[PDB]
Amino acid sequence: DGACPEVKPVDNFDWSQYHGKWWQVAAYPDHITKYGKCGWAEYTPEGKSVKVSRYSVIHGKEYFSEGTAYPVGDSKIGKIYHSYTIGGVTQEGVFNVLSTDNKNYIIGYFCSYKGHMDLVWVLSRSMVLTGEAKTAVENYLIGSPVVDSQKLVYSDFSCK
Ligand SMILES: C[C@]12CC[C@H](O)C[C@H]1CC[C@@H]1[C@@H]2CC[C@]2(C)[C@@H](C3=CC(=O)OC3)CC[C@]12O
Repeated sequence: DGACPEVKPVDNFDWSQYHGKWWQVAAYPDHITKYGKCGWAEYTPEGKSVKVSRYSVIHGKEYFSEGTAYPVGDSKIGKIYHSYTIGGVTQEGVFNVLSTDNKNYIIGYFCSYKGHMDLVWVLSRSMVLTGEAKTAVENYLIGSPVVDSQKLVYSDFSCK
């Protein structure tokens, strides 16, 4: 209930950090049921874009999807376009980067608007957030105006 909040994406975004495998270590349950559990993605830079190949388990079945990602505007601001193709259907959109250390983690956020639905997912280079990345992610959630830490579900890559 309400319109989507004034999200202020980052102003320090480094695109060169996205290559190799990133694990989805946490998200909102609406995100896990719609885009899958056990989620990981391999990014492959292709000029200005990054091509995405992602694995997840959606309604008990395994899928690969594919996508392309591009920056919108000044790449430093953390507004990201992304296409998403799975089972012969393509979707596209823009999301915003809430927080990142330009090394280990990225928190992404999307909202669609008399009500609003919000989707939050957390990617990391490691299968578990430890140490540096964890303390960063927690201090962010404490001060955050739009993310409900209580609502984040953490992945257990223990999946089939
Ligand atoms: C921006 C986006 C556009 C397509 C649909 O409108 C859903 C939104 C919110 C979710 C968002 C897609 C665009 C694709 C995504 C980044 C995709 C992911 C790739 C990844 O590494 O983590 C998630 C799953 C779904 C996704 O998280």
